[PDB]
Order: sequence, then structure tokens, then C-alpha cells
Amino acid sequence: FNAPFDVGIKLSGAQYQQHGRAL
Repeated sequence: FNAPFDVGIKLSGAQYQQHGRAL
């Protein structure tokens, strides 16, 4: 419950922080 970074998004090639589909 704390992912301020993406240096460990387990791939998640999709986005970086998955803001939630928005621009």
C-alpha cells in the first residue's frame, strides 16, 4: 500500500503508476 515509484511495478509494461485511465 505504497507505490510512489515504478521501480518495481512487476513489469506492468502498461503504464507506470496506473493513475486510472486518464490522459
